[PDB]
Amino acid sequence: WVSGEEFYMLTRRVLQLETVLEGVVSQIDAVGSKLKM
Amino acid sequence: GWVSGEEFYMLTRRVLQLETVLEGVVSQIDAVGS
Amino acid sequence: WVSGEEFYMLTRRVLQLETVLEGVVSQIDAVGSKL
Repeated sequence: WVSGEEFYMLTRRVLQLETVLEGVVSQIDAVGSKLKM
Repeated sequence: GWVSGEEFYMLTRRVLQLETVLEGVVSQIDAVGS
Repeated sequence: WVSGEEFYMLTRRVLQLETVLEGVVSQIDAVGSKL
């Protein structure tokens, strides 16, 4: 009962979310360090 | 193959919640900078 | 069309984003608690 249109859409979305989250892990590691001052 | 549209619905929800939380953390981080 | 295995693979990718995310939340919440 599940089309390839929606499944593929969702996998693209998930992939974009992955790359965004790479950037964000970068920012949070940036912020955490240098949080000693 | 095994589809289970209800299952896909659950995953969609999960993705929406995850996007929401993500929005939230981008927020809290961006603010945290001094 | 259909999935089976493909759906599993996607769910594992989402599960991994969820976990990374939760790590980030722990972190930013700790820093937030350091005020």
